Amino acid sequence: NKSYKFGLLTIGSRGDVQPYIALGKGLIKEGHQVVIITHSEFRDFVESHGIQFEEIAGNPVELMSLMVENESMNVKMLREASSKFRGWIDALLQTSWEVCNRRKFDILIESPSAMVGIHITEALQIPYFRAFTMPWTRTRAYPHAFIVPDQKRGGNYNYLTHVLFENVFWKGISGQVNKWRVETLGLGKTNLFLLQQNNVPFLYNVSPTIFPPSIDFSEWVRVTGYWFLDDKSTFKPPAELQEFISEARSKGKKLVYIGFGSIVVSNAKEMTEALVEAVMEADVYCILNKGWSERLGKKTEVDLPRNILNIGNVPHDWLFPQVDAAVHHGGSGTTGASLRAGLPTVIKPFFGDQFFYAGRVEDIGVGIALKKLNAQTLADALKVATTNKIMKDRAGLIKKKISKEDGIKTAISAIYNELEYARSVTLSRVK
Amino acid sequence: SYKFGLLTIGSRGDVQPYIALGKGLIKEGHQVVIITHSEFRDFVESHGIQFEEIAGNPVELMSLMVENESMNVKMLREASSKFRGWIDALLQTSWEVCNRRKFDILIESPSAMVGIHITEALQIPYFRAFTMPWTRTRAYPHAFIVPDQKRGGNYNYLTHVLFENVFWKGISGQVNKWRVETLGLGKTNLFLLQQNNVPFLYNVSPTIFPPSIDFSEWVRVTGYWFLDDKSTFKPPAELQEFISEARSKGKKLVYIGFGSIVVSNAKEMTEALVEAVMEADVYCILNKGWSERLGDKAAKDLPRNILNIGNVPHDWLFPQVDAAVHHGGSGTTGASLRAGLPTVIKPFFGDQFFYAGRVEDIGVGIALKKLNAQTLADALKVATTNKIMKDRAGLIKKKISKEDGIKTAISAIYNELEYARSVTLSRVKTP
Ligand SMILES: O=c1ccn([C@@H]2O[C@H](COP(=O)(O)OP(=O)(O)O[C@H]3O[C@H](CO)[C@@H](O)[C@H](O)[C@H]3O)[C@@H](O)[C@H]2O)c(=O)[nH]1
Ligand SMILES: O=c1ccn([C@@H]2O[C@H](COP(=O)(O)OP(=O)(O)O[C@H]3O[C@H](CO)[C@@H](O)[C@H](O)[C@H]3O)[C@@H](O)[C@H]2O)c(=O)[nH]1
Repeated sequence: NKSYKFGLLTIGSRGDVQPYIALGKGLIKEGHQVVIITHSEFRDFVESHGIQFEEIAGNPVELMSLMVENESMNVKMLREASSKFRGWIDALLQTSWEVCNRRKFDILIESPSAMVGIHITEALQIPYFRAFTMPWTRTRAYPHAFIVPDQKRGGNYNYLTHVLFENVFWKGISGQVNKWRVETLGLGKTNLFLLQQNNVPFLYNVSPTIFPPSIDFSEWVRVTGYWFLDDKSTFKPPAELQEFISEARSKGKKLVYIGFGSIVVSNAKEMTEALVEAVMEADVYCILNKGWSERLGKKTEVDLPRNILNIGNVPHDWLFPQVDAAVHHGGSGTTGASLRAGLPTVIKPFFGDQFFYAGRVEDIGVGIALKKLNAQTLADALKVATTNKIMKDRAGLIKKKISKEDGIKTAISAIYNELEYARSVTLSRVK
Repeated sequence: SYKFGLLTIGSRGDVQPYIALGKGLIKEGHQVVIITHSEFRDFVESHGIQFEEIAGNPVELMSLMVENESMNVKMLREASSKFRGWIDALLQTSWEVCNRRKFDILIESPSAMVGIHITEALQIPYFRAFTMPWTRTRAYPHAFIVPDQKRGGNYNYLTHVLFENVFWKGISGQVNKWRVETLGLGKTNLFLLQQNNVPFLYNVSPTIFPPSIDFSEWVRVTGYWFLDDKSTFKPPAELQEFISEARSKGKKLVYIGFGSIVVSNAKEMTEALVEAVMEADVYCILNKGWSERLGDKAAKDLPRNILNIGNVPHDWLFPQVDAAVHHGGSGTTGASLRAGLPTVIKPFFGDQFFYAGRVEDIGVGIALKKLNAQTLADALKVATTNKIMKDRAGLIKKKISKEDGIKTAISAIYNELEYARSVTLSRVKTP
């Protein structure tokens, strides 16, 4: 409608930040001003795409670091973890308020894992939107992203996981948040009843093919489509990668990507050896994007054969159309990239919403959820994913449906259509 | 001579071990009352133990958790109100019993919630007893927060801290009202309760649940408390003929029974079991308890090699079969391990996931992730023919048979009694 200053706020990893870059670029092209508010590590990434950056604390790697490496006695580790956690929350609260209160955004869009947005927008009296890539609103259709059961349960169970999560999350931070609300933001104390979080317009930046809206979604909870960044333009592929791909094809071998993102594992070399053995057993060429290790870190430890190339990060929109299947961790964005390219997809989930997407790929018939990762289960899965016609057709159909979605345009329309509602929701919390 | 109150809520598996312990205490010259739901009166009294009724039967809550598609804001209000009424009835009935009976010592399953408060009001020694991981430790995750696959010790420890906080804060409003209005105490919180001080009896074998070096000296893994009903059981003719037929035909004989569960499609599950049993070419004693709603199909159709029987005492039946497939309930797992059976576990809820992993880890059985005709057929083949697994099951039988859980628990009670008194008094208001 007219030129607004957006603040787009998120914490987490690349997959929390990249969709906001895509949305930010789209908003800039609609005439608006955009600041992405996230961790220092992502400044160059954000600025390389023409978006303004502001730093906040709240980097979850800091918390993961204490769960892996702290090896003091039990109660000491717990005290040290609680204190680090409390200090990390405090820094997130204080840095996010300092940015927002200085910049005077017209509109704030936030991932709700960042916690601060509903309070900050109340203090500044501005429209507020949530956006996220995993189930996070009350519904019977899907369990909460962090409480996915081993196998599907009924709708009341799913609904109750959301109620439990919202209560655990709030009550875990409510002491610190209410102190900050009172001492710093100038507000009164709040609780779940006053926050009415389920009133806030919510943008699920995922395809409705994988995450269809549920019969019980509110009107302002919208599944927009993935917010794809499109980095194939400007990517200059290194020679080794081009030669490897051409060699696979010249030799008539199937070509697979394997990559589990960043993870910490018990035995790095054993995992690598099981992947190598699996790739040898299934007669395949493998583009490997290793990010596992015993400590946070330093990639390839053992002698890899001719049919395996350890490459860094390569933009998936360039690579995925050229391979026959992909094996990955089921991260929301990575799943979007494999589905967008019509790849049969093997997922080995490790944490959180990866379990959600692993089940969804199996349910939609486009891939296989690995329970156990070893040389045999992966070799079987690689055989099915590179030869099963039904699965390839289902992956093709999903590719077709995703190509007709335009998640960014849908999300921007949703913002314009919901702006006045979003303002009204904020103002209802003002006393 | 002491007057023991043994207090528990839940199902038969929560009550049966206390019967066994109660009989042992009576033979040591003590008095025993078991305090649980009306449904178990006949069971308790048939074994010569005194019974007192309390409310708090989790079946009442299961209704709302396990219905399909009712959940929404209004249903959640009705569910909260029902939950609050259920808690209140448990609180009031348990206080009425304990305050009238004046036990010298209370031993409680901590899922019952009330014991730590009641013993503080009456100033008596308090013990906990339970059959799944419930004390802070790095060695095991909390029973209700078992990860998909093993994580590190810091992760395990933190699941216990999270669980303790969630459980307490879920009930603390109502418990504190009752503490003040009814018990005559002040309000409390997790910090004041110091729950990890309380002497704790894990009534499970240390072969399946070995103590960790980080277990406090008052946390004891005693061995299972077995009831032993084989000598009174008169097998019906159909069962005898079936057992004799399996053996005369040289077929392996398996028990399959998942207890009481609510599933999405009852007939499909039954058909997958039938197909699996045919493929493995075994004879199956089936104890069906699954249905689409809590209303009763122990009935089902079945071929000659499958016999639907009711409940049969497992200490009679498990010695007569070659393997067992079950849900991994703590008591049922103890019965299959005690009998030296290779054990297939398909977990559904809670601590079943803990025991499923433990049987796989000690090499006596297989954990099913997915239950279908193929996974079960493969598992039934391994469980009835793998020599290594049968040997390992025999060795575990030997280790269990050398434990005397009852005698160990009674000694632990006498050895920790003064400490148990002291822990209660530290919570008590100094006059
Ligand atoms: O070599 C690479 C690696 C990644 N990507 C892209 O980068 C994004 C990664 O997204 P995602 O898989 O969502 O991010 P991760 O940071 O890898 O995953 C974490 O963050 C996600 C969003 O919070 C969660 O879904 C995951 O469970 C969590 O592990 C996607 O667009 C990928 O296609 C590439 O183009 N090339
Ligand atoms: O036909 C039968 C059925 C049961 N039993 C015995 O009854 C007890 C049942 O114990 P358990 O499996 O502990 O009880 P359930 O009530 O089936 O299981 C619930 O309660 C347990 C203890 O709280 C939890 O470990 C389980 O996860 C939960 O499902 C065991 O000793 C069995 O051997 C028999 O002898 N014959």
